[PDB]
Amino acid sequence: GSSGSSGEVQKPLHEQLWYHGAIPRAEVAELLVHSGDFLVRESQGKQEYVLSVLWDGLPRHFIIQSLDNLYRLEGEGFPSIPLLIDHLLSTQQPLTKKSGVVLHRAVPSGPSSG
Repeated sequence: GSSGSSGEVQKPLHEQLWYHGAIPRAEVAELLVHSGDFLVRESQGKQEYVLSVLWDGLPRHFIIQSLDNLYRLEGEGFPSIPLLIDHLLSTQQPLTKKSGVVLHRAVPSGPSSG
């Protein structure tokens, strides 16, 4: 029974734990070990994030949401990615109708982004 709890919802994105930064697609599966491990990464120099999450022994890659000035994945949108994560993580909501991934575990990387 010895691990941290979840948290950091109301923190900025720049003080998350799962926000690794600019990482390649291969590094994902080196970091994720548990079905439910996720991180958020940046693309190949595009201002566009990707959610990278291990499900059924396969590190899925979904571009982070963006509609307006929000992020929306199942239901409504939120002003921050980390705010949306919590309302997925505590609810176990499916990331897409096409793979039924749900958030469980957050790979820590520390707060020092790049």
